[PDB]
Amino acid sequence: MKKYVCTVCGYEYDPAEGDPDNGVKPGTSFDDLPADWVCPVCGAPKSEFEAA
Ligand SMILES: [Fe+3]
Repeated sequence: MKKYVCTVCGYEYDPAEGDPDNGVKPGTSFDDLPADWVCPVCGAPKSEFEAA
């Protein structure tokens, strides 16, 4: 349940919540996000998130 933060905009990916609108059910770890998933608030890539 390790949270990751977007270093572009500050959105925090929370595995307990997932990201339903992008096809990511609650409980999905950051490491298991789809290869094309991007920050839902700003569009930044996963390579620009850091552990938070
Ligand atoms: Fe972002």
